[PDB]
This record gives sequence, structure tokens and C-alpha cells, in this order.
Amino acid sequence: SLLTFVGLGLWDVKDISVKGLEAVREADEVYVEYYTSKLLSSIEEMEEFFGKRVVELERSDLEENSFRLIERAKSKSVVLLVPGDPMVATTHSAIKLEAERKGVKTRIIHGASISTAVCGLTGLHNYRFGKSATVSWHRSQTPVNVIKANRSIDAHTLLFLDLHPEPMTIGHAVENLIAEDAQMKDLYAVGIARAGSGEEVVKCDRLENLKKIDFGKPLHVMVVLAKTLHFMEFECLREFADAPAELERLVA
Amino acid sequence: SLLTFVGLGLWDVKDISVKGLEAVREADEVYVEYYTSKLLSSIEEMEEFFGKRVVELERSDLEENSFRLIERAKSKSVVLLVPGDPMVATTHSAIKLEAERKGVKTRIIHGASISTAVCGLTGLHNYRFGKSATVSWHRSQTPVNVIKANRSIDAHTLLFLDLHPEPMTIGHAVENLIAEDAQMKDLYAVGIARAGSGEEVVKCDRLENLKKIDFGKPLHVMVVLAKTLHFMEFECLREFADAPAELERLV
Repeated sequence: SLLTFVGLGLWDVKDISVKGLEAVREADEVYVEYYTSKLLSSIEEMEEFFGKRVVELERSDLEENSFRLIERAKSKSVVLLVPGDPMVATTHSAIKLEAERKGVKTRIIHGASISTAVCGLTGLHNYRFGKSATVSWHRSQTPVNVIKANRSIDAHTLLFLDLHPEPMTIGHAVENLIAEDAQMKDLYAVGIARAGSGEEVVKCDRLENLKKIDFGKPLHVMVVLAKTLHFMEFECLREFADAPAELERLVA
Repeated sequence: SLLTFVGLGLWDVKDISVKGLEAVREADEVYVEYYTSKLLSSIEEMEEFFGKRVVELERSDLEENSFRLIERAKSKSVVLLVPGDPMVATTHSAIKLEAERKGVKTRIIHGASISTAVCGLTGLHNYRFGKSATVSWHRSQTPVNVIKANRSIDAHTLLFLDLHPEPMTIGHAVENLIAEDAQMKDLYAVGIARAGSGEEVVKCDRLENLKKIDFGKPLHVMVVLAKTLHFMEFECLREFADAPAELERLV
């Protein structure tokens, strides 16, 4: 009896850890969810890589009907594959909670997550990131409030974009932020497309200027910069994200 | 030719991605550093898993003398292994910048990071974490100021503890914070030992009370809680971190 949460990493089947791959091969039953995020890989591709069957679970199986998955783990060794690192999405912590409360032992096999990837692709300092927010298809005052609060303590803001029913692009998120608060248009930001693919599109400029960029296909994430930049951060954005020269005004 | 940064993940040799392992096998030269963090495995145990020699680099090789590693990568396929993810420290982005300026192609194979593993072990919401800080063995007002700035926006604080010359434990970190600002003693915090080991020691209590816990050997990390908690965070801290009932006052 066991429920193991296994991170898939960011892009394809080889992003799983060796420990994770071993856990999936050892598992009695293997499930996957593509609600909290998604990978390039399809379920057949995963099946050929693992050499065993993989069953896709939907949103209801992770929320209201989470008891079903947990019931399977009362008599078998079950694996739930999640894009990225398990528990970055709050959903998983609730599943784990329910499971432990029902006496089912859990285990988490960690994966690489998008925040991390954004730091290596941009050169922004991970310790400088403040709270994150999700820009939803439905208007909200939340992303703007989080950005302002983070700027108040000189911290960056990682923005995740809506995935459902269709993935939102950086262009739509810029529009959304500016509609909510006109002052967002001149804040410097970085758009990142397909983080983890190795063929990312990364561009830093004033927010409104990111609508001019062809970010390619989703998934997309954005970063709104802090009030200031460390000189190393400035140098890295200039080299990795094609930032304009006037970004140096953020360096104190 | 190629300079690939590869995260090792959190605890042992199998924490590396399958892509990371293939990159190490395809590389001409493989280097590792235990300066930014470290895993349980020794250099010899990595060499056994990769089936090839792995050369350990020191701080000077990663900082002022990084041009040496970059020169190797101009004619060979080079891998630099780093505990956790390679760019969660700030050390490594400087190497990447220097390499790209010299026209050397770089690639990053991401790994699991502590910065995200604490959420799975505690039930704290990742989106509520604010800026992180490192508690150094020497006195500094930095960690306390970061904690305070994060609580001003109602955010959690991840605290990394000094690794040199030896790794700092939660007990010493508590002493340090309370010496810097006595009010730190009553703030709720979570001590986490050996995150990623699967055998972690996790405990949530007022800061001063964490000195009562036997967290065992390093490495240790801590979280200082935000001003309030979501009800689900409280529920998870009570089930996973043996939090005291009085923590519900933060809900």
C-alpha cells in the first residue's frame, strides 16, 4: 500500500528522475494528470518509454473524487505522475493530506519546476523572487496586487498563465494586466516560451513592448521585474533575453 | 563546443534526470562542485553511477578562474554537475554569461530544487513564498530584514543555512536569529532536515521551541511563516509537521 507522487519535470519523457523512472517501473498502477500543467509528451510516448500502461486522470479525480485514487493505494503501490515538481500546485498537498489521514503512506519523488527553469534561462536571482500569481482568462485584481506588493519589497514576480480551457499567451496576459492597471504597461518584464524545451524564446522589455514579440506556441510564463536589478541580473538579461540598453537604469 | 549545466537533484545519485544522465554519458569531461550545496553521495559514488571519472571543482574554479572551464568547453563536450538545480545559486549564471559571450554554446538540464521540495513536505503553498535568505554563521541583519519584508506582504520565508566551513544546523540558526532580533523567538517557523532523503525530520513551532528538536545531521533548511495561513496550510502543518494547536490563530 503506497501512493507515490512523481515529478515529470518540464518537457519530455527523459525529464523524470532516474529514481522516478524506477518507481514507475516498480509500481502496480501508474496514473498521470495534465491539469496542473502539461508536457510535450503524449500518453503513448510515456507508455513506450516506461514499458507499461499509463492512465490519464482528470481534474475531478484530483479534487472532489480524490478518494478514488486513494482507494486504489490502500491495496497496491500506486504512482501519480505530475508535470514539474509535485506539490508546487496546491492540489497535490490536499491529496496527500487525505491519503495520510486515511492511513495510506505517501512518498514524493521530486521534479524540476518552472521557477527554477526561469532563473537559469534569464539570469534573474532566485532569492529575489517574491510571491507568484496566475493570470486568469477571467479578469482579476490579484495579479496586479501581487506584482505591486512584490515591488514594494524589491522582489520579482513570476506569473503563471491560465491553461484552461486553452493556454493563454504572453500577448493576452500583457493586455489583461494593462486593462487592470494602466501603470503596468511601462514596467519591465520578461516573456519566456516553452521553458525546459531547450529552444525557448526569452525576451525582456517594457511590458507593453512584449506584444511585438512572436513567442511561438504555449506554454508561456512571464516575470515582472523588481524595482531594481543586481548588475549580474542586468548583464544576464542583456545577453540571454535581448534586453534593451536602458534596462541598466534599474541597476542602482 | 558545449558547456552543459546539469542539476543533480536533492539527495542521491538517482535524483538526476534521465536526460541529465545521458548528458553526462555523452560528455567528454565531467565536473562537479559541492560549494553551493551537497548531496549525500560522495564523489566516488557519483563516479560509480556515471561509470567515469568526475572532477571536483572548488570555489576559485567557479568564480575568478571560470575562464578555465570555459576554455575546455571550446573544444570538448563539457558537463558541470551541480547539487539541486544549477542556477538556483547565482554562482552559475555568471559562468553561463561568460561562456555565451565567448561564443560557447551552453545548455541547462534542470534538476529538483530545495526551494520547491519544502512545499511537498509541509503543505505550504508555493505561491505564498517571498524572497529567500541565507543565515550565515557570521552576524548579519539580512535574514531578519528579509523575514520582516516578506511578512509585510504576508509571505513565507525560505531560509538556507550556511554550508561553510561546516553546515549550520537548525539549532544554531535559531540562536543566530534570536540574537539578531529577540522578537524572532515567538514567530512560527518550520525546521526541515534532509529534504529529499525521504526520511526527513519536519517540525513546526515557535522559533525558540525548535531548539528542543533533534533534527539529526545536516543539511537543514527552515521556513519562517507568513503573518497568516490559508486553512489548508494549517491543516497540512498539523498533519505533516506536528504543529501545535495554537497555530490555528494564524488562519
